[PDB]
Amino acid sequence: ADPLKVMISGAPASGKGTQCELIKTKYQLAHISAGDLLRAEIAAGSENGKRAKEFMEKGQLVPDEIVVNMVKERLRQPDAQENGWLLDGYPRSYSQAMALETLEIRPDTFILLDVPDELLVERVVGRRLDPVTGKIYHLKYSPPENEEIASRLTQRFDDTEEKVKLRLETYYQNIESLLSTYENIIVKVQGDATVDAVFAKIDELLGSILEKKNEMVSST
Amino acid sequence: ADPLKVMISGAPASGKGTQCELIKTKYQLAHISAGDLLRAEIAAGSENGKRAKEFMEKGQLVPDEIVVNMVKERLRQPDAQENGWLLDGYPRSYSQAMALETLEIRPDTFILLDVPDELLVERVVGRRLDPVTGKIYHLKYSPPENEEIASRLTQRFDDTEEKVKLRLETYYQNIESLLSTYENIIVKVQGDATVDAVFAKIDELLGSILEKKNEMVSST
Ligand SMILES: Nc1ncnc2c1ncn2[C@@H]1O[C@H](COP(=O)(O)OP(=O)(O)OP(=O)(O)OP(=O)(O)OP(=O)(O)OC[C@H]2O[C@@H](n3cnc4c(N)ncnc43)[C@H](O)[C@@H]2O)[C@@H](O)[C@H]1O
Ligand SMILES: Nc1ncnc2c1ncn2[C@@H]1O[C@H](COP(=O)(O)OP(=O)(O)OP(=O)(O)OP(=O)(O)OP(=O)(O)OC[C@H]2O[C@@H](n3cnc4c(N)ncnc43)[C@H](O)[C@@H]2O)[C@@H](O)[C@H]1O
Repeated sequence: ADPLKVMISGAPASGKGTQCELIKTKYQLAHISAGDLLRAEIAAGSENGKRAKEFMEKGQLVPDEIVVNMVKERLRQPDAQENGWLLDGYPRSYSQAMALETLEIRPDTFILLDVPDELLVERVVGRRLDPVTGKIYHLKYSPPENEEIASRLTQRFDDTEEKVKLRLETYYQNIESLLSTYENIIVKVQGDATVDAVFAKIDELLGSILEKKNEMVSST
Repeated sequence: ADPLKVMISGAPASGKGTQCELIKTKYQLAHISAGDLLRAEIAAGSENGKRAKEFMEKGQLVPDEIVVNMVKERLRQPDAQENGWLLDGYPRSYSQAMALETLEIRPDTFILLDVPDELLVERVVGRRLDPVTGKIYHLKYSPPENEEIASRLTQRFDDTEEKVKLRLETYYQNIESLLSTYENIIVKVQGDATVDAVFAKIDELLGSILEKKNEMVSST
């Protein structure tokens, strides 16, 4: 509808979660995230959680019945319809993408983070997470702000160096169908650069899209 | 009582979980484990779990009301009283140790794993865990048996290189009171050696203790 609606995706450890924080904090959008929702169910320890976890341990995609409608109902909440939605890690397969088209849910732009596979490994092996806040960190690039935060940092069960090669396969194998799907409003953004350097680009993009929509609104 | 009852402890990543598997499988004892029980409650996602986790994230000791009786009731089960019990990671403080003495619960021997702090770090940074089985692994020493097991290995949220220094403090600071407590039947076992090399020692120890107890049984 008229509120801004974005959709982001990319290979694992490219900067999806990191960028979304910046976008969210400024634009005030409702940040949805297929990855986080999955982990939340696991955290709660439900049957869906202990089911989903299995696929995530082998680097597999969690089956549609869990994901598709879990996302569905999050979009039904008011904030997403009034302020705007920001998808993250969805869709990830033809069927998933198609599910949304049948409900007339199409974004304004599709941002893909392009990162060379050679980089990824070291990005993930140093990634940390502060549970009390939710802020992403990295021991070298973007380290903790020398606070007690350093003592409360943790890591995901699936950030094993060798897991990466596996999660890469599932990735590019499926994105071929995605690009095909009416998502051709794809804006490829180079990820091999400063966290600030990348954001600036995504900001400028969203900024102009606001002008476009607003121009028609001001039909004089 | 007459069934064998052991109690093991040591600094983090010394080999407590690893050895217990060998002991358990051979001697047929009921293996209790304060660490595992805590993680199980978190896995289940209860109020106790989300409470306990906090302390475990900063490398703190979980408060007595959660631990003390959680262990209490596990010892009440039949198998522990009929076959024998094998404590692991308990007690860890004066109060905890004392709780057991008030119920006439005393072990046969107290095995302490002596490992030089200089080693520990690399032991923990390469530790993996197969969820489907519960077998401990390490990427270099005792690697996975070249099976699909390699694809389903995970890691704990608290195996951060820098966390180690913290968990070391809490450790030796409290063991001073433990040694003091009537636990002087301490058998120090050098941990800087092959997994088989260490086990052999623990086996021979338990083996003789069986002879001792059995001798009196055969009062001729
Ligand atoms: N739709 C769906 N269908 C089915 N199953 C689904 C599903 N969605 C999820 N799942 C499943 O759930 C599992 C987990 O998925 P998910 O948790 O979504 O993981 P992922 O997609 O693999 O991605 P990450 O979250 O690891 O990476 P990121 O790109 O967001 O990186 P970040 O910004 O943190 O950054 C990573 C690191 O790089 C850093 N960093 C960021 N930008 C830069 C930069 N420019 N330079 C240097 N460092 C940087 C950070 O500090 C950090 O250290 C999957 O395995 C799958 O099973
Ligand atoms: N009573 C209590 N009161 C309050 N709070 C409590 C509590 N009990 C627990 N908690 C809390 O819960 C948290 C977690 O505690 P807990 O989970 O109990 O952890 P821990 O005591 O720090 O010990 P680990 O399980 O890490 O080590 P381990 O010595 O068993 O090592 P392993 O044999 O796997 O081996 C480690 C690695 O070394 C390997 N390895 C084994 N032997 C050798 C060898 N000889 N040579 C080479 N590699 C070896 C393995 O392959 C593996 O890679 C604590 O932080 C605390 O908050």
